[PDB]
Amino acid sequence: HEYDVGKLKVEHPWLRAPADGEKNASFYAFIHNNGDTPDKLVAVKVEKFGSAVIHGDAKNLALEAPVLLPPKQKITLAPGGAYVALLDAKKHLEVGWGLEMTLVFEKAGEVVIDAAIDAP
Ligand SMILES: [Cu+2]
Repeated sequence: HEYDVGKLKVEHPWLRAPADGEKNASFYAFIHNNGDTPDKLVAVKVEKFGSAVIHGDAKNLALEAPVLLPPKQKITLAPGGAYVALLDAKKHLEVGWGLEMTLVFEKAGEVVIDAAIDAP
């Protein structure tokens, strides 16, 4: 599944459900900038988590930094690379359901998505 906003496409947003005992999750997606002007993923809003921290600099995965989206390029958020940390889960996440999230882009603005929840 995929979502479009402006000239951006967010393809198969997904995450691995927290392991039993853990309250944190890692959010992943394949983001395309199909436009001629740059953009940035600057925030993520999720009701089921206390906060969301964008780790968009693949060279330094401990830094809180937006995901830069240069024109005409595909940026992948994936395990072992850039990702969004979802911190302080409020209820248990059901594998097979979606996690409803709002992505906030600097120029293209907000888009409401459903992330596919995988087993731990
Ligand atoms: Cu999908």
